[PDB]
Amino acid sequence: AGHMTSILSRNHVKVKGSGKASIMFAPGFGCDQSVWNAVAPAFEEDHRVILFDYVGSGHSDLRAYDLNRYQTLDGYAQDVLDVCEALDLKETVFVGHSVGALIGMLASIRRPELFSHLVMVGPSPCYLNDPPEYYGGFEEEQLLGLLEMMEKNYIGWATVFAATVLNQPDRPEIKEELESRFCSTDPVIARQFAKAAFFSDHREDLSKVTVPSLILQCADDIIAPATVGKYMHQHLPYSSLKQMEARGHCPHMSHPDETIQLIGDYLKAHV
Repeated sequence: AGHMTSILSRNHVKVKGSGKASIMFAPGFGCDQSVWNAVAPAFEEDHRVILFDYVGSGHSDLRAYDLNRYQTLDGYAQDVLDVCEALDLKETVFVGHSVGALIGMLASIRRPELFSHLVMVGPSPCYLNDPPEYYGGFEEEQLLGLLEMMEKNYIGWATVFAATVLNQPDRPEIKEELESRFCSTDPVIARQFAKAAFFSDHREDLSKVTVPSLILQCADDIIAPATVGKYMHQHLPYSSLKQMEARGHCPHMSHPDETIQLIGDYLKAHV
């Protein structure tokens, strides 16, 4: 019933700025569009900026949620496609953080003509260790452990996982923020999201990406170690790799200035 508006509502879609091209920003796990507050507004000057939420975010009607659709990342890739269709876009730059980068990647394989560039901030095609070929950074039991803790002691998991992704003990404020964001997210949906994200394996899909991609690798990132970014650079047909000085897995919130710089340099070079 009035689908364009229903999509715009379900995904809290907003457009800002103005320009010939547009940049869609996609949050990482447990985050809403506001995590982009320190980065995204720097691009409104020259581009229409698109922000949106995945279903399941605290202030979410949740009456838009569907058990089956979001069981796998495809359901998430479908939301991105839905937003692009509602906004009636012909093409757009896509900036995604963490699992958001992969969600964007999946949608690009389904509809490549819809994406000009894929800017990935801290991506991983698989979090599982697979020596000798691949080192995702986690043993199945480690991920299975966090999943279990998510069910038994959610609040506890929120603070433990927040500490882990940031990997910056001398930066408590960003730490408490991520923690709050995790506590504010529907736990049932969050667990479905975590499972779908941390157990997926997209290594075989890298070769299918035909859209140009920029991989921003973080330093001392526990979630997405340097080896995963290097591996992605190697297997993605059209890509470039950039080692950030930024530490942890969330540079867009802990080091917004460098994040803005690298993304700006890239778009400036491919315009």
